[PDB]
Amino acid sequence: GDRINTVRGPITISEAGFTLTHEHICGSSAGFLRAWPEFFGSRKALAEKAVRGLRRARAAGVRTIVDVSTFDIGRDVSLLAEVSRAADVHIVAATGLWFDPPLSMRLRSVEELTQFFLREIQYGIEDTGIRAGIIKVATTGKATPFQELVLKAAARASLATGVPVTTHTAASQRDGEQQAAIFESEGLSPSRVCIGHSDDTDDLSYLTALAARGYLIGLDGIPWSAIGLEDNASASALLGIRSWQTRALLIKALIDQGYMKQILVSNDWTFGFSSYVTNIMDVMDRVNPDGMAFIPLRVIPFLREKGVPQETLAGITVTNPARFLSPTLRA
Amino acid sequence: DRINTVRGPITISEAGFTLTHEHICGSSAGFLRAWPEFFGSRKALAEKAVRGLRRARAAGVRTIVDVSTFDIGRDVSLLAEVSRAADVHIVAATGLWFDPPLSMRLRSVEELTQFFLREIQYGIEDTGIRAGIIKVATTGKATPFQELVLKAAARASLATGVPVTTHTAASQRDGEQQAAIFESEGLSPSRVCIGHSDDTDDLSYLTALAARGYLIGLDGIPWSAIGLEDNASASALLGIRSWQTRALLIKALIDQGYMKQILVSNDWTFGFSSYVTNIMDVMDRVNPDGMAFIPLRVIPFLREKGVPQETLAGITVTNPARFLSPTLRA
Ligand SMILES: CCOP(=O)(Cc1ccc(C)cc1)OCC
Ligand SMILES: CCOP(=O)(Cc1ccc(C)cc1)OCC
Ligand SMILES: CC(C)OP(C)(=O)OC(C)C
Ligand SMILES: CC(C)OP(C)(=O)OC(C)C
Ligand SMILES: [Zn+2]
Ligand SMILES: [Zn+2]
Ligand SMILES: [Zn+2]
Ligand SMILES: [Zn+2]
Repeated sequence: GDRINTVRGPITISEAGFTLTHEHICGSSAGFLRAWPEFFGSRKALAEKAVRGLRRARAAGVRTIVDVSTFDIGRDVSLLAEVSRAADVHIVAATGLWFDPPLSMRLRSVEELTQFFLREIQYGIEDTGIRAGIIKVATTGKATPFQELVLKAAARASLATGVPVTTHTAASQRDGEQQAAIFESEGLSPSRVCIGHSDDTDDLSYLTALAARGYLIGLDGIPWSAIGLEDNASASALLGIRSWQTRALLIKALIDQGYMKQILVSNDWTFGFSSYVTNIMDVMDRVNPDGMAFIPLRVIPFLREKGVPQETLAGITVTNPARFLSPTLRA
Repeated sequence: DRINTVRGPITISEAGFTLTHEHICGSSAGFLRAWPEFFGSRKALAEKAVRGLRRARAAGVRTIVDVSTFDIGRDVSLLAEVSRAADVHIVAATGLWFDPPLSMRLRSVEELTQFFLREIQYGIEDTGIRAGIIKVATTGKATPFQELVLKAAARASLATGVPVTTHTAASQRDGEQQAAIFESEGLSPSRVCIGHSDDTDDLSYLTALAARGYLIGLDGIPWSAIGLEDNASASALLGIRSWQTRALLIKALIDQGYMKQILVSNDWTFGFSSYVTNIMDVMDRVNPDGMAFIPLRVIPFLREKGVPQETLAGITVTNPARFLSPTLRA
């Protein structure tokens, strides 16, 4: 509750500083990176790409990033540790399950999944001794039975460890509502959960409803936009057609209603991406050359130029993250 | 002339008694490294594997083909380690089964071709261990992805000479569509083994494929839920046909003159996480002999039913060697 686990070890709350709460070094699949490294050029190249990108964010002031890649996202902790050490940026690793779990998981029970999540947070990931500092879960519209189980196990592990929960939603379908439901049914405090991909909807009504209950709202895909790239059906399907300004304004909307303490902002960027069409990255890097630095460089000043006081900006990027990430046990 | 094993190349003559469809562990990609305790421990699994392989060895088995693909959680390093301890040759595989992740499902036929060749020519992961066979699958009518897979499989095979082995839903006659696709890519049937064939009682479906030149895989002989019907999961997986019935299919094809087209295995495993928890315990109760089941029980049974030893020797020694030998097209 005093220290936060990173792939380099524990750090104190003050050490975290400017923190990006939903990012990825690589978006892939379990075992993929070890089996076919050439799909990304080479492991060495994915790594140099990541270090450069991370150095750039650090220059703009980023000190910590939370890589929310789960086992099924193809998380490679060794990879995380190596770029973390090289770029000198702290990286928080995750446990949980995304939406592409293999058979060996789909068949597990809630109790077995609970153990698995606990193993990762308390014992370490694989045989590295590296501990996860966050649990990631997801739904794609109406939850599946399996998904239901996932949410429950995430809640149990969190209750037992004090580590927070972060989710992937289909904002459009108001997933957040169903997720809150399950978590509360487990006794988990909304203050330990972040409902992500929220900037993906314009429904301010949905957002404040959640904000109002004590949840954290993740506005994490700021730079995601296929505007001008309407040519590409695939890019458009992923990126959406709302501009980044539209997304950034939600941030101001929430502040305005008085929810500055429940806002978490991120880019949801990546340096590699195998779980999608081939060459989607190329397209992405074209739309956002700034990568992870996009927030500090572009969103921050923009929000400033619109009436938001710097100090408020500092609380959303430093203060909220710290409070969220510190392991906290229920009274 | 030389077959690729997890310990290196071997000459055809060293293969000897070969079991063509087995598994050291039946899991998922990354699973064993992430949650070894699910199996007791990695060390425990390994030790179990070494034991049962030494027993099979005792009985005469010299080589085993582990048909575990990437998505089956194949761990080449585990394989090498137990091959070394037991002193049994193990042949590894490339290909895809029916649980591919997004990263795989989204690739093109050309991409898939590359991955399979990589595993066969360059090696598995970073180990340098080369695959000696390609495993594919269908579970009834092929999906479009599955179609691509079968195509890339056929292509990798043509370029390398390495045989192809498949999983099928025998009862749905999957073999027929697989052949159609394979033939369309130019692949010769003699390079292909249509697996799980013992899962059907339809002799006509089997003789037709044999006639065309395919190898028939009669590989789940010991799989039977007979007396375990109180267990639905178990029964769903093992079936309720007895081991004798499966074995007889072997005699049935010999009798039709296709002994040269027959391949026999157990489809056994020492670890199994892609199923209900505790299935292994059920399985080990059903077949204490493990992989030695073939030699200790099927051979003697067949001999007793009138099959000449020598014929038996052709099936377990000669057929595999021919199948396994990397064969290029004319
Ligand atoms: C064997 C995996 O460890 P374990 O069962 C018990 C365990 C937890 C933490 C440490 C430091 C050692 C051992 O993990 C807890 C869920
Ligand atoms: C995986 C990178 O190697 P490669 O492109 C070419 C390659 C094949 C074999 C050997 C021994 C070295 C290199 O793999 C074959 C498709
Ligand atoms: C793959 C897409 C469709 O979903 P997402 C945005 O959670 O992917 C992660 C890996 C960024
Ligand atoms: C339902 C699945 C588990 O069938 P199968 C027989 O191909 O599994 C292998 C890994 C033994
Ligand atoms: Zn997501
Ligand atoms: Zn993400
Ligand atoms: Zn099979
Ligand atoms: Zn099998």
